[PDB]
Amino acid sequence: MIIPALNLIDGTVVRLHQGDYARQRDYGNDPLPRLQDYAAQGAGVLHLVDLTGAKDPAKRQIPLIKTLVAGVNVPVQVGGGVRTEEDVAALLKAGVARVVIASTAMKSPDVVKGWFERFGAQALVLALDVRIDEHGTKQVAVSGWQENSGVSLEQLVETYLPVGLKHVLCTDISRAGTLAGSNVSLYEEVCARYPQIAFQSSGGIGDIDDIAALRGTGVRGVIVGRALLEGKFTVKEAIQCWQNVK
Ligand SMILES: NC(=O)c1ncn([C@@H]2O[C@H](COP(=O)(O)O)[C@@H](O)[C@H]2O)c1/N=C/N[C@@H]1O[C@H](COP(=O)(O)O)[C@@H](O)[C@H]1O
Repeated sequence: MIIPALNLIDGTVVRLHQGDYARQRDYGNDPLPRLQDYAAQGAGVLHLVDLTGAKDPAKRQIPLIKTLVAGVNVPVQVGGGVRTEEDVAALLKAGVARVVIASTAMKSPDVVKGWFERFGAQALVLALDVRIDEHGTKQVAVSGWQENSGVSLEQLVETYLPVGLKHVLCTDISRAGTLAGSNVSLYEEVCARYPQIAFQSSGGIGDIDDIAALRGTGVRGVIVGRALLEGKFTVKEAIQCWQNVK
């Protein structure tokens, strides 16, 4: 499924080049109508990142997120700055379908295993956003991608598989926000290694052909952010492409 994404800094829709907070482009302070148009084009799930919160969990945009989730009638997943079990509970209570977590899942595995026990694996998406080095190590980034964690994608997948891990969002950070194309080889590999996980591809989609290029990877979701903000194609066109390649 196509998963349109919005990223938010202090109420403003933005695109960050490779997630670099010093490299923003602005797309207005009206995310709700934007999402509603996505949903009207047929979007089945929507993705929101609270970039203000990912950088400083003290400054999460909790009121805005609540308004956006309540303002559409399709499932919304939300990430950025979640740190506690109470954070997760509050998002789910406000109608969020799935809570997307990266930092704390790397930093405090015993704690997050407890979250899996309380909320169930259907309610949690593990974000494993990676900088892939020259040797091929898929190093997971945390703290709004500002920190390189020293831990691989695969180590973290194996950490949570025994407590029922089912949803993983995997961004190739080098592609994020660049329109350069998504990392097809990355998803081919990880999807095959972990057929029991529903992977969401993320970062780099630049045109309809880039979506089509993912058809054989086995990913269950295709996140698209920048290309939709720039109008490279419509959500309806993206959905048509994915329906068809499947
Ligand atoms: N610096 C960052 O940009 C960043 N930092 C954290 N995140 C997300 O925050 C959440 C993790 O937050 P913590 O739990 O670590 O606080 C996860 O959702 C991470 O992906 C970040 N993700 C931002 N944007 C994503 O980048 C991709 C861009 O796609 P494109 O436009 O089509 O090219 C899409 O998946 C966008 O949603």
